[PDB]
Parts: sequence; structure tokens; C-alpha cells
Amino acid sequence: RGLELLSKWKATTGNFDESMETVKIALVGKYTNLKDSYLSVIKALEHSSMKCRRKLDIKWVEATDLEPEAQESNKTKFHEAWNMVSTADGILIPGGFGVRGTEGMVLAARWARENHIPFLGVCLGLQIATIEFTRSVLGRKDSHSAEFYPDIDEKNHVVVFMMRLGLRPTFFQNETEWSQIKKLYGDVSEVHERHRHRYEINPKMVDELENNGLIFVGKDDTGKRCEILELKNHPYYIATQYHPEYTSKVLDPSKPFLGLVAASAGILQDVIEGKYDLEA
Amino acid sequence: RGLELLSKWKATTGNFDESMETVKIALVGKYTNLKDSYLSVIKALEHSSMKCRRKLDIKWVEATDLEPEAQESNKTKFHEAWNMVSTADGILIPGGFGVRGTEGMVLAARWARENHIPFLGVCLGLQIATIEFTRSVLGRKDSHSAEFYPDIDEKNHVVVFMMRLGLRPTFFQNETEWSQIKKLYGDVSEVHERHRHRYEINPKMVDELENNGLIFVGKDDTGKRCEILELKNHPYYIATQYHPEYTSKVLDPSKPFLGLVAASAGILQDVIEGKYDLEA
Repeated sequence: RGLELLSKWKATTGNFDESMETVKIALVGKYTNLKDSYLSVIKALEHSSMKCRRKLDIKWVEATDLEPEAQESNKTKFHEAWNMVSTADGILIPGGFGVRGTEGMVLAARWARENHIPFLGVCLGLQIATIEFTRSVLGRKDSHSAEFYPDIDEKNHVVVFMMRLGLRPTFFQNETEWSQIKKLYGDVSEVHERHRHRYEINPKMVDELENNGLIFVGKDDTGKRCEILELKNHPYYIATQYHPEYTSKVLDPSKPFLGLVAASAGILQDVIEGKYDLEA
Repeated sequence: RGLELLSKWKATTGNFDESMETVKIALVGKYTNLKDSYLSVIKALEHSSMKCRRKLDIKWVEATDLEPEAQESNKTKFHEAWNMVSTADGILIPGGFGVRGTEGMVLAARWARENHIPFLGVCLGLQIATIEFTRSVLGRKDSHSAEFYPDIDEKNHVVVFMMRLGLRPTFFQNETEWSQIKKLYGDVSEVHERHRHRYEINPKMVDELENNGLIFVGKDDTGKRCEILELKNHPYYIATQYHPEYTSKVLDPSKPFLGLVAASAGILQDVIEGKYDLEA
């Protein structure tokens, strides 16, 4: 197992030197200038990009520069932000801190829902995948995070302090054999993942979202908590309430990020079928 | 008047050499590869750009490359099209021929409605400014041009063969003193313009559009026909049912195109106030 780990390291290293073609990903969030604040997300994209043999090019987008208000306030940076979103082969909403970036992150999720761009939402990214699908597929234009507390009736989320932390399981919903993400997990019955959330999607709404096609393909032990979503019949539109970048490893890339790179490369089928494992 | 015409020619010529800064405009339509097919539109943008002292940079966008379907069909050109739309200081829908480009031209009109980008719609561009404002501000997602005849109930337009052609008047609606476009026309009571249309916006709907803020600031002699719209409280969002590029002249630029360049330059107020007339 020592010699095999070296051989597999020489393989992932060779797959970086032997990398012929680029994948461009827009990472859209608060204060992306502070690049160490997203360090795990970058490394999770790197580990997966060496499995796909493709060169990674993260475009850093400040989420607030996408806003319709930014166009009069700071027009130049607003065009740079939108060129990055328009160029990218995939979109990534990375699980930001606090509310500020939300309005632009909605428009980045809309951009990948409508036009078939590959997408991953992490934590606040699932929250914003659900706020957007509510705000555009159900109408409901007033809907917002539970952070906007005094609106009450239109809160898209509910408090669940138990903060939920550490390695907890997540179980696939037993009918979802079509799912792109539960295929990447090798058809295993459950997964185990890290969490950092005080809010979850309001269970009252989840039947409406499931019936409209925002299928919650994974839930917790109780079945009350929204842990994964996949939009039915889109090339790759995933979100996770957990942070999968806290279990990405260089020889075993975290599956939600592997799917984002592989679909951005247009190769997702063949990665699932096994054309890119390190040893035969 | 001979010597004055030469002096005014030396002035507009000097304003091209003395041009310090660029204005970028996306012209979005069918078959923009066939650049002579939009010749008058280009010349109308050139005449106005010399009044603004600013260098013109038309981005040519094939409207069909903006479509959500183009993303799987021909992904590379779809990113080039969206980068142009995202970069531009103004959007222009030029009065295209036939239906093909419509679905992308809707998304270009939406892009300039929501984010405060300057816009001009000419003929089919007013039709698409009204289809978009219907399709996104009123909901009504099934609405379409009268060209999709067998849908009946959701047709956004009505036949009016009288084809309407040649120089006809248009009269401002007597309350619209706020209007950016009727300010560019010098507060004159009426205008005279060229037409080429078989369809007009269905009069049954126009009260709903006026009440929601898509104010039809100009109509015909009867008041039945939709000749101009301006969206209330946007920096510059105009459309014309007429083709104003068929009366643009090098010393007297056509007013709807002067407003598009001047607002793309962020100077619209000062052009209306008179900081750019050729002789004192």
C-alpha cells in the first residue's frame, strides 16, 4: 500500500504535466479578494481537476459586483464580474459568510439554471439555489433567507441550532436512481460529511420544490433536513448543505466537486463510467 | 449657409480626430455576419458618436447564440455572444427580419431592463421590448409575437396592413414631460419618421403596460398605434416602432440613436442641455 500510494501520486502528478485543455470555473461569493478565505474550495477543485486531466482556471467574482445596483455605482467592475460569469464553463457558489453577496449570487444561480451551465452550490449556495428556484420557477419574488427575519411569511429557511457541526451521515432518497451525484458516490446507500449551518430550507415548502423538479436527492437520518438537491433533467446542477471541500483528498477527490469539473469539461458520463480512475 | 455647412463638417470631423474615449454597443439581431444588412443602423450610430466626441465600437452579436439551447449546440460561440452582451455600455435591437433571433433578443432586452444598461429597440426591437416586459414584469411567460399565430390568446401583437410605409407623423402623449426621448426632440409637439411594419402591439394590453410603467410616450394621429415606448425611471430604455436610422444625417443625428450613444457615454443630460452642438 506504500508503493501503490507512490504510483497513484505519480499518476495524479503526470495528469497535471500531461494536461492539454483548460476548464474555466467562476467562483462567486463575498470578498473573493481575500483568497485564503476560500482555500479548501480551491484545493477541492485542484484535486478533482487532476482526475479530469484538465487545467483549472478559477475566475474570482465578487458577488456584489453582479448586482443591478453596481451598474450605476461602479460600472467597470460590474462588467468584469459579468464577463467572468458569461465566460465560465461552470459556476460555483462557495458557502460564503454573512448576507452581503446574496443578491448577485441569486443571478449567478439563475444564469446556470436557465442556460445549461454546470453548477455547484455549497451551504449558502444550496440556500441560494433554493431561493433562486423559488424566486424564478415558483414566482414568489419577495422570498429571501431567514436572515431577513421580520418578513416572516416569505422566509425560505428555518432555524436549526441543535450550530450543526462535524461529521454527520446523509442518506439518498430511495427512488432517485436517475441522479448524477448519487452515481458519482458509486451507488453507496449513504455518505458522511462536515457541516457548519444554523439555517435549513423550510420543510413546509420542500414538497412544492420536489414537485416542481428541484428534487432533494439526499436528507438526514430523520428525513426532516435538506442535505443535497439536484435539479431534475439538467446536465449538472447540484447543491449541498454540507461543505464537501472539507473531505476532498488528492487521491480521492470530493464527489460534488468532481462532478462540477467533469461536467464543465463535458466528460461527466465517462468519469462516472470509470475512464479516469488512477490504476486499472 | 454653404460656408456654415463646411464649418460644421470641419467640427464633426474634428470631433472624430479629437475623440479620446470609446463607447461599446452590442447590436443584437439575426445574421449579423451579413453586415451590409444593418448598414443604416451603423451609420446612425456613427453620426451620433461624432456628436458625443466618443469612438464607436459596435459588438456584433448573433441573437440566436444567446439562447439557452445554443449552450449545448455550439457552446464556444454562445460564450462569445454573452461576453459581448455583458461588456457593452449599451444594447441595441436593430429591427431584424423574420422570427429566428427572437428568443435571444428577449434575453438581451431583459439584461438591459434589470441592470440599468442603456437600450434602444427599433421596430422588432420595440416588439421585443414589449414581449420581454410582458414576459418578466407581468409574468405571462407564454406571450409571443403575432407571428406564432395559432396560440391566439397570448399574441402580444395585432395585424395592421393598411404594410405601413413611408414618412408618417408621431405625436407625444401630452403629460410625458419627464421623458428623456421627448427632451432630445427639443420639446417639439410631433416628429416625422419612416416605417416598415405589418404588426403593432395589441391595443387591448397597452393600459396594463402603461400602468406598470412601460409608458408609450408617442402614438399616431388616431392614438390607436404604438409608435414609441420609454420605461419610466430607467437611465435610457427606449424603443421605436419606426426605423429612425432612415433619417439620421451627419450634421443632424437621429435622436433615438443620439440618446443611446449619449447614455452609453453617461453624458445624456449634458447632450440634452446642449454641451455638444456644433456652433455656439
